[PDB]
Amino acid sequence: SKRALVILAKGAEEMETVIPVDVMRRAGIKVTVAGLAGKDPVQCSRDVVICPDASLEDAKKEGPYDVVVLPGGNLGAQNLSESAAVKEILKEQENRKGLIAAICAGPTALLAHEIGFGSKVTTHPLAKDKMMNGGHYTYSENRVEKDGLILTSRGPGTSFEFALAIVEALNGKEVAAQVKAPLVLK
Amino acid sequence: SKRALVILAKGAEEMETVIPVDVMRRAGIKVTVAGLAGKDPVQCSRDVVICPDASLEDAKKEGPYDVVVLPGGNLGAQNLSESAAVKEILKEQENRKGLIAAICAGPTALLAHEIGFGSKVTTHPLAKDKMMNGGHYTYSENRVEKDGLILTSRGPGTSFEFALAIVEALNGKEVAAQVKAPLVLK
Repeated sequence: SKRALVILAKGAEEMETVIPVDVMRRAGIKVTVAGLAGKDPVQCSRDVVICPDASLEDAKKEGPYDVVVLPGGNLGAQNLSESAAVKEILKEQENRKGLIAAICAGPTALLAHEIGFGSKVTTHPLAKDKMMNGGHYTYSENRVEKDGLILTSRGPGTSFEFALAIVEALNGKEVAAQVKAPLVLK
Repeated sequence: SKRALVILAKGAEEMETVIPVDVMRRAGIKVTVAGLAGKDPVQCSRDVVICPDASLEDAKKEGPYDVVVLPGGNLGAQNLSESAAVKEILKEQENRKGLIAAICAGPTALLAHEIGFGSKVTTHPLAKDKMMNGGHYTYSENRVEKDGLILTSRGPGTSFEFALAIVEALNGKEVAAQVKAPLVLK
């Protein structure tokens, strides 16, 4: 019965969007794919076009959520970083001690909105310098990093591990294992 | 300068659709996401809604393609299997000695359209019995199987390997390696 908000902006990495949405839904999580710009289709980084379930405006009214998920993609992450709406959502989630998950360049939106300073985090290797500007976080090379309520991951190739980490945090290890088996992961 | 046709039907596994599209585009392949039913958005197996680049009807007119890709998802694969349009596309691709790639339950569409009989193939473990009805193929447990112009794979967790195998077949090992590195795969 847990709920997840996935914030989808133009230029988001489509694999880092779809893998967590899919895997979370396999885990019985109620996932809302929310369009940052509105209800209209979103053109992702490699031109896959995804239709969000709702606008971020409407999705927020149906909160709170057990996890707020920020996909990567440099341009997508930048759009998340410049959004006042995202700032408010993340600050509220932080204030209520709710999980926040971000992957690849996604964690740089946490920096932009001053979220989770003092946490151990990882990012895509190419996003490290951006994330570490000011030394507000401690960097990790782990494929998935979880420091309390801040969960981060590195890239498309860590998206399954990232998604399963979210499932484990919300529904437990048993459910994560059950969901993992049919995926045919290495 | 290679070209790929990805046939997207209702109930397709969205991860097995997006990962190959994304990875192939990273490799400089011109990818066309073609909607089986038309130009309208496609509701995938876990409710991700993707807008195709064009209808399959229009996409065919812009052929031939260096690879025809069939995503999995049981209901998606069934829709592919029941389509006369898909039958024609696959038979033409086979006749011109062009690559055909299918993942998870996707290969069962090859069976339905009598494509590549005598080939070594793999599928999702749960799709094996369906695929092997009549013993027209030889089964493999390899995560990716390639027997000449028939390339198959097992599931969401083998989608990156599947995609990179397609890249290697079209653009070579060097390009595949270059595309792989930034993905942060295990």
